[PDB]
Amino acid sequence: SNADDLQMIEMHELIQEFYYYALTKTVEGEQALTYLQERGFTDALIKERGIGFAPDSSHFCHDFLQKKGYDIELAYEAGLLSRNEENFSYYDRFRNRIMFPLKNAQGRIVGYSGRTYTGQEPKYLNSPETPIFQKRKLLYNLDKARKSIRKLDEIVLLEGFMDVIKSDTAGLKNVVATMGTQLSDEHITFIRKLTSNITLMFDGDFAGSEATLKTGQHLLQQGLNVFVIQLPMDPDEYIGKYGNDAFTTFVKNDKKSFAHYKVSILKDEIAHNDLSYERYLKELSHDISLMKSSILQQKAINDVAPFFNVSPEQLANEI
Repeated sequence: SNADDLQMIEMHELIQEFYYYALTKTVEGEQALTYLQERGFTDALIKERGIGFAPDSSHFCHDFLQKKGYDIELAYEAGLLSRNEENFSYYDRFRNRIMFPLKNAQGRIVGYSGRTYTGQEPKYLNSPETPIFQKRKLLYNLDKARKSIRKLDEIVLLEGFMDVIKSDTAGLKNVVATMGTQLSDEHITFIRKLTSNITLMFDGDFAGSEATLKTGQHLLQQGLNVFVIQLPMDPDEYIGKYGNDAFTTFVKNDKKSFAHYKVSILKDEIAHNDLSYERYLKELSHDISLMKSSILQQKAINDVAPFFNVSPEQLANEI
C-alpha cells in the first residue's frame, strides 16, 4: 500500500541520519571515514550526498527502527533487515559498509548501496527489490540531474553510481547510472521524455566496449540519438590524473555518433576479414538508416565510408 511505501521511505531517511553520524563522528566509523577521505571524498561531498557508515553489530538498524516503533517485518520487506530461516529472527542486512543513499526520481531515499572498505565481497551490496526500490526503474542521480539534462538536452549514462558521483563533483552534472543492471525499457521510456540525446561513457576496457555496443545499438533502434565518449581508464582515474577541467574538457571535445564509434572498434576486423567486411557494411548501413537526425546521418556516412574504402555516395546508395 501507499501507506506502507511511505513508512519504508521514512525508515530509510531516518536511518540515514544515524548512518551519517556513525561515519563522521563515531569511533567505529573512523576507519571508513579516513578511507573515503584518502580517496578524494571531502567532508562537503560526504555531507552533500549523505554518505554514512553501517556498524558491524548486526542489530544497529534493527534496534533503531524498533525503538522508533516500526514493524520489523516491514523493515525486512523494505530491504533494511535480513531474516534467519532457522531462527526466524531478524538482523541488519548492511554491516560494516559505507552507505550510499539511493534516491528515487523524486529525491526520496528508497534504498542503499553498501560498499566494503576492507576488501570483502560483494564489494557493493545493494538493497534488494522492494515496493519502493526497483533497479529496472531507478536511475542513480536522476532527481539531481534532471534540470541539467533538460537544459542541455542531453543525458550521460555511466557504468556505475560511483562514476556518477566522481563525475558530478568534477562538473559533469547531466549524468546518471543504473544500479549494476542493463538499461531497461522502463529506463529508456523515462529518458526519452527528458531528451532524445544520450551519451555513453562506459569503462575503457573490452567489457565496457561490448556493453557500449549492446546498449548503444538498442538505444539507436529505439529511435534515440546515441553518442559515445571514449576514455584513453575510468572517470576517477582520468580526473585524478589531469584534474576536473581537463576531464570536462575531454568530454566536451570528443563525442562521436554511435555509428562512427562502432566502425572504429570494428576497424581492424573489417580490414582483414572480407566476410566481416561485408557483414559490417550491411550492419553500419542499417545502423545509419536508423538515425532520425538527417544532419548527423549525413555526417555519419562521411565518417564511416572511409573505413570500408568506399565513397560517401556509394555508402549513401547502400543505405
